[PDB]
Amino acid sequence: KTHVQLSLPVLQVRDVLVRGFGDSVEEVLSEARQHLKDGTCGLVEVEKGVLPQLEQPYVFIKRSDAAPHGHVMVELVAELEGIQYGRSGETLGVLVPHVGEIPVAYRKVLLRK
Repeated sequence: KTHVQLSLPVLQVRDVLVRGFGDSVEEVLSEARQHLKDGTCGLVEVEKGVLPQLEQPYVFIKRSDAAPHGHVMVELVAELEGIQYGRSGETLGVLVPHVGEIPVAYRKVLLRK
């Protein structure tokens, strides 16, 4: 399937134990895709002061379209030192590994895989 319905646990930035997916744009996109498939991927909603508390490169989910079954269609865009690898719509949040942190909410998405 080109798209997969996922329910992503929304984590508070100060709860996150593993604050990024790796050390290169290509690695963080790879790892993010693996964690999304394995159901071990959390989402942090971006606000003032959130991104400096996470590790670069960042992986964003961005709205790719204007929402089947409540699931917003999203794709992955990485960012390293102010350069993004990908072009998409509005940021829904930054992806991080989920290692058992208690979420505050769930974000239903349709991931272009």
